[PDB]
Amino acid sequence: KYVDKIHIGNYEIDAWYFSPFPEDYGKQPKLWLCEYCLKYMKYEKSYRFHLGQCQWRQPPGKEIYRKSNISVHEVDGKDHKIYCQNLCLLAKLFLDHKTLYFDVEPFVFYILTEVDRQGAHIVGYFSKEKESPDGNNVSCIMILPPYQRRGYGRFLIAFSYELSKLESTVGSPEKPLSDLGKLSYRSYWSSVLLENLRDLSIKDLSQMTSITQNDIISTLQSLNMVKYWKGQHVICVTPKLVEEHLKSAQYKKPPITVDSVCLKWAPP
Ligand SMILES: CCOc1cc(C)c(F)c(C(=O)NNS(=O)(=O)c2ccc3ccccc3c2)c1
Ligand code: NA
Ligand SMILES: [Zn+2]
Repeated sequence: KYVDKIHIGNYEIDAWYFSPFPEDYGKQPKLWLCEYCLKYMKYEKSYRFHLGQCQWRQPPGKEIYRKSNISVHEVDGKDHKIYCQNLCLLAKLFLDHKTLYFDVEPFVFYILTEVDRQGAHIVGYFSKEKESPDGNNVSCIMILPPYQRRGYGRFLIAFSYELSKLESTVGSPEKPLSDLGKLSYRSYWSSVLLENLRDLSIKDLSQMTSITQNDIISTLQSLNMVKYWKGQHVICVTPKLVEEHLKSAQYKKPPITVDSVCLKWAPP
């Protein structure tokens, strides 16, 4: 018997996938998680006692982004091992393709929280290899189900590319993506490229956005905005066609924007 339901914060959430919590935790009807320190517990009574004792009201690590009540904490897997392992166990309940939960030292974790009077409430995260040979600027990215399709995933994707810009590099998420992640990345790439084309070579868009040339090219192909000439992809778009694409409803929702001015981060 696996964990099939969690209580975290004020949410009850059904599991989507197997996550390797210890056997005696999976057997329980529900797993109870402290939303601040991510300790998982077997019983409502141990949960209620913990909530009166726990002094955490936000993730550990350094707050590298704060604008209004939106916050991002950077958490080193080597500095906060247990927390990052519990985060990976939580994430695995909603990610099919995540395979690493306990060897968290090679990773840095970026925790998105929404803050109110009581504390900073976890929304989602992405992990990232301290050293990525493959040029991946995201390893795994997960938004908890009650926050999905509400702009938080768009914020986290945009945030991962802001880090890449500061690192003077391009990057791409590690594959395979979840289905929602796949849809979200394609819409993000489209929105960014169309906006830049409205206001360039493929190499130019790559340096401006930190999106890889491959991801630009596949996105421009899906939009039918590229020609091919003697082995080279070439941007082929009229300023009117760009506007028409931005009209589509899928870009109508107002984003939670990443304000470069509020990002407190120096590249390693
Ligand atoms: C278990 C998987 O967890 C995830 C993972 C990722 C990467 C997600 F993005 C999400 C999510 O919740 N996506 N929906 S979104 O944030 O509203 C959104 C995202 C991109 C947009 C681009 C352009 C215009 C609007 C957009 C809205 C959930
Ligand atoms: Na649910
Ligand atoms: Zn706690």
